Amino acid sequence: TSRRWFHPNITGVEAENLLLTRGVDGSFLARPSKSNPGDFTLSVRRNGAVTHIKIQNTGDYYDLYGGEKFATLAELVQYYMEQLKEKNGDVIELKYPLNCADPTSERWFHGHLSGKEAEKLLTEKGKHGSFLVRESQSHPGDFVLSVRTGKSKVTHVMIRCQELKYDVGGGERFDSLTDLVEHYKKNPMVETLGTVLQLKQPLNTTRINAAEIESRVRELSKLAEQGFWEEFETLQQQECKLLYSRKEGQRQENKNKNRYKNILPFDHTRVVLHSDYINANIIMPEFENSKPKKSYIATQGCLQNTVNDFWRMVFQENSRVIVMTTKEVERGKSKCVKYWPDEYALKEYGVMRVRNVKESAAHDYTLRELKLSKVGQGNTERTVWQYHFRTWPDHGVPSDPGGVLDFLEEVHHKQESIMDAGPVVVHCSAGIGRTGTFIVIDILIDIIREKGVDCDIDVPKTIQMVRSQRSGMVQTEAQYRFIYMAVQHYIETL
Ligand SMILES: N[C@@H]1c2ccccc2OC12CCN(c1cnc3c(N4CCCc5ncccc54)n[nH]c3n1)CC2
Repeated sequence: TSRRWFHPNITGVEAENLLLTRGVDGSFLARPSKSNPGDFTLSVRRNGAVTHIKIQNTGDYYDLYGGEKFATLAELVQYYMEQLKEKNGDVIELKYPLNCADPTSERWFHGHLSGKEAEKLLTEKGKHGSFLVRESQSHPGDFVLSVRTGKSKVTHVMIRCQELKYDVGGGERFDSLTDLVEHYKKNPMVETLGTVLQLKQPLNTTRINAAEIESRVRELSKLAEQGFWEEFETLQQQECKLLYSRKEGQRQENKNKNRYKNILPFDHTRVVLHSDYINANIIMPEFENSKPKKSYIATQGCLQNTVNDFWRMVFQENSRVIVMTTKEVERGKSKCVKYWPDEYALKEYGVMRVRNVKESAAHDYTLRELKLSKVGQGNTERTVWQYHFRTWPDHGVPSDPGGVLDFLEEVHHKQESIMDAGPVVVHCSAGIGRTGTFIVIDILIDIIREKGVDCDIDVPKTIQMVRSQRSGMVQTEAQYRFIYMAVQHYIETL
């Protein structure tokens, strides 16, 4: 499982040179789009030439130009390595990934961190095994590896840069900082007196106290003359660890139940309907109390032939709340089929019977009180509250988290008020972009709800934990910053 084919600091011209001199026909790489920030590019080599295929993402998915829509770049790349065609019909071959040697996106690489700033972090945040790599000041071009062991101590090892190859003063000589680190993780260094410098896990510098969210947002926003980009791209590199199987979704008899062909649900977290398939996953927050914990069901916008399966899941999971964060139509394109009856009306969706009891209209969202019951069974009725957010921009995210927070605050209070309420159903278009931003924002403030302003939160660690339960939760970096902005705003209104 690799993601080294993504080059975060390369230009289009630098990519053509890399592919023509250090690659062969079939070699490929991915990079951020420089002419159109927020987008990405897939540089592939063919018949001695290089092709640049664009990849756009406004918050819903990764749209490959002339290709398909994917939940993650790794999932996109894996899909084609096991037909991608130009818009002229020619077949593209993604054969040999061109590995990147830039360590910017590594969890343990901290750039120009100082030795004093490093020793401080390693002493107050680190445990046995915590390690990090920083740039050297007294020896420009070199790097410094600091490991903590323990009664406890911090050990500093120098990394020399000689002729574009790295070494720790002796032994083997590696082509990249990453190769050197992995080698000494599998084969840790040992001092003559017995001390083993075990590189267990990288020092955590993203966990913050909820109180200092504003000062942490200020830091991640500074100009080079941005930290958000470093924190985010370092998280995107970790997505190659989340390639769980999606067999049931790929089955022939389930293809037409997916809104997007390749955006499929994980097998180990998909909702099994007790004719068992639906593009949805259970999101159970896991972290390292007397109140029942809240779970979620991230799913896609209903298709005309999946509305019956949607209400079967809602009834089966005992869900009492539904969060819709998209219009039925956006930019003249269908994003979710109407799965609820007109106000005061009564419809039958297969064996399920739904009545739209009442609709309450605000500017940002509409609320519908639906009464769900199993046809032919009297003692099965229950109320289901559908919160339909309608003011989310077509592209990007809202400029202010105000409306979204008041929206989710009401959603939280309706759930808390219903005894034995099942998971909260949250859907969108593909159910990964906006649906991921809402669930992540809800999980993060629920932690603050129960522990207070003085508690520890880890935005990246939380997103990663949620991404292992549905492909590509939280799509873009704009939704990333918006998550920090939301947690920061919610804290300022207390
Ligand atoms: N390499 C970046 C960089 C470049 C230049 C200078 C400094 C600098 O620091 C870096 C490294 C440190 N830091 C982090 C650390 N961890 C993550 C992270 N994960 C992903 C899933 C596993 C995980 N588990 C627990 C916590 C976080 C995470 N996602 N984003 C992150 N960012 C900021 C960015």
